[PDB]
Amino acid sequence: SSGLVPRGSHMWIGVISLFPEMFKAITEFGVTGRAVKHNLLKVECWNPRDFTFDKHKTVDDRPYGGGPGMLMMVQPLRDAIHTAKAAAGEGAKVIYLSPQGRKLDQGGVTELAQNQKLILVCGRYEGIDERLIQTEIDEEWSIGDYVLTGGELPAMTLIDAVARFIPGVLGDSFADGLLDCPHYTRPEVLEGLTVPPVLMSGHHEEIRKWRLKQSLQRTWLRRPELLEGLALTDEQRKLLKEAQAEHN
Amino acid sequence: SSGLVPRGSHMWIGVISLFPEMFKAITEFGVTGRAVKHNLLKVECWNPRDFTFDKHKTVDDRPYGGGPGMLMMVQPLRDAIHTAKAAAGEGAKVIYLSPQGRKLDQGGVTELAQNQKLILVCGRYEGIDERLIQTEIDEEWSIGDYVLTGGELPAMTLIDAVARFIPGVLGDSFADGLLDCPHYTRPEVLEGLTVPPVLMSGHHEEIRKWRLKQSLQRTWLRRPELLEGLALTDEQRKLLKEAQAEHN
Ligand SMILES: NCc1ccc(Cn2ccc3cc(C(N)=O)cnc32)cc1
Ligand SMILES: NCc1ccc(Cn2ccc3cc(C(N)=O)cnc32)cc1
Repeated sequence: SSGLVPRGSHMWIGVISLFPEMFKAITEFGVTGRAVKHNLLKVECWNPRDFTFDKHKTVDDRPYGGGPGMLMMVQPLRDAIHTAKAAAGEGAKVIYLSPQGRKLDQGGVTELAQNQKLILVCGRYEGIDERLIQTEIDEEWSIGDYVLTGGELPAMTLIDAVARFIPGVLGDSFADGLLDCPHYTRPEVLEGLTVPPVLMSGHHEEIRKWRLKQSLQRTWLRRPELLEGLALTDEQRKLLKEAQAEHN
Repeated sequence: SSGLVPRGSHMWIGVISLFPEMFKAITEFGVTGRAVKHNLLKVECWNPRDFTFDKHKTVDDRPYGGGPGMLMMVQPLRDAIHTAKAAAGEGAKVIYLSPQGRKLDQGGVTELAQNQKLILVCGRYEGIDERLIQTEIDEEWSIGDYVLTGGELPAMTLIDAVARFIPGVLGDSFADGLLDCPHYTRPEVLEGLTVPPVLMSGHHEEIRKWRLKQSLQRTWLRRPELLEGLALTDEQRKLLKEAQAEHN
């Protein structure tokens, strides 16, 4: 592999999925597409269908104890995992995406971004055998408290979020642990609604302060619990107090 | 439109995205692919690139007040939105995906699933003008407290999660508000690890109770805060107490 782009901190991400072609949504488009093309980011997929030996290529199996749903068939999933780890070498941490996992947040994205090598195991049906979690999975993660039709979109979300921490991928994110300020672009006036004059002012320091005050007001009004995790700066305590006083 | 599949509660979801081909990950594969093919689910995309008039088809614009990033250019995004609403008719609620939004959870998925018609607006760059949120967006939602390279994966996650609530899409999800029990499938013994005998027992009622006890133990050990939102049943208080006593 070759090219001119500093790829010092490049990431390799293996994927186990019955729907590998879904990952085209991240590998062929936009910033993540650029990361793949410039060898900042490598996503390599294995399909458990390819690790079957029966005529029909069965990748699901019946739960012990009855139930409504299927699970991922152990042998083809176990084999796909073992092939991904052999390709990867020492180091590669294996992640199972599931709703039973550690809740992903940006802090967790930056821990996950320290790994040079991830293997993301995508579950379909009602999930995978507990013994494979025990013996093959380093960490279980959720992207959030909702149920989806498989692990692919969780895995794609994880990939995109860690890719942003790869130096060179971007061309800030929960700046200061707060929600973002309002943004404006052209035109000056839109449906009789105008851009805050301060943003037209040219004064970078009065603009820094307006954005920070707005972030604090917006975190306060919508996600108060996010303030509780922060030791606010003296400036931040002052702008928050002010925004609260202009509310009342 | 035609076919034999009861589509009583069918959903129509408009999408505004500069990368419409990303939505192929949900419309051409698996359960969501089946929903689209059987007319349970319709995803229709508009690209703001198509609503440009300049030679180069500019879809980004400079923030007022300076900054590192671009925003979505207002005119082509505003026009794409207005075309999606005209196609949709009365009713269609417009959603902006962003980290500043209401946090998605399964409860929120079932509120969102009541709409027969959604329009999902996907932001790229540092986001969209505040005046369009004011005048075009009914609701702002986050899939979680992490920053991504655009709204597409959030929008795809939202679509997949609401699709599951469309009668006929599936072939339970935070059953009882708890994490899932362990599952097992073949083989009986795997790396010297065996399936809980109870799951082999045939006794449906002793199995119901083991799964529920395990859900409560697993919610307790990993997501205690999820218990606080619940009024547990008498049976649930009893199985939780027992699991806590077998821990200590
Ligand atoms: N038996 C219950 C059941 C669990 C999981 C699924 C699908 N699914 C797979 C991986 C994953 C992650 C998430 C998330 N929140 O990360 C959600 N759904 C997921 C379906 C049924
Ligand atoms: N200026 C800050 C900034 C905000 C948003 C993005 C990308 N992005 C668009 C929509 C969206 C939803 C989420 C989520 N959590 O739903 C995350 N990122 C998203 C990039 C920078």
